[PDB]
Amino acid sequence: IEKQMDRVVKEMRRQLEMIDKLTTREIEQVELLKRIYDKLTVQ
Amino acid sequence: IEKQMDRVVKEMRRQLEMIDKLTTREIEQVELLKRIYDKLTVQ
Amino acid sequence: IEKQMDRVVKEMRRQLEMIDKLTTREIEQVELLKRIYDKLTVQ
Amino acid sequence: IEKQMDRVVKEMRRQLEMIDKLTTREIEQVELLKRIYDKLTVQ
Ligand SMILES: [Ca+2]
Repeated sequence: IEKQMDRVVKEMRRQLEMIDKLTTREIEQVELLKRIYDKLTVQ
Repeated sequence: IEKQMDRVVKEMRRQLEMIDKLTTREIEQVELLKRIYDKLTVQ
Repeated sequence: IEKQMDRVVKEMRRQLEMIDKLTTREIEQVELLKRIYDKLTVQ
Repeated sequence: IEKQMDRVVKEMRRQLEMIDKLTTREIEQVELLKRIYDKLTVQ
């Protein structure tokens, strides 16, 4: 089962890269949302 | 392969923690989007 | 290793529930974004 | 447990496919947010 075990490890590494993408894009999104909100509110 | 299995388990819980934080931040985005929409809706 | 194998399966089931949440929240977000965009554009 | 291992592998790739589609949709959100911001920025 060491072959399948290796597949699992490779999939997890692939999953991580995807989670990192989601994590960084989320940050950009919320930061943009806050700016948009500010453009529509009294300052 | 008990060493590998164990590693998979650790990594999974680590990535689940990242996905968890991600779901919480998405909730902030949805809430912020609703506030933006209201600022654009005749009240 | 059947014990650790079971932990893996349980973590994956937990991961799925989280991915479903992200998936549905994303839909709500984009739908709201499109509406907001429409409120700011010629119609 | 080769049956379980195999199952884990299948499920992982299935969930990775869902995360994959998720990352693509986030890109649409970021792009849509930039367009909304510009509609609010003196051009
Ligand atoms: Ca989002």
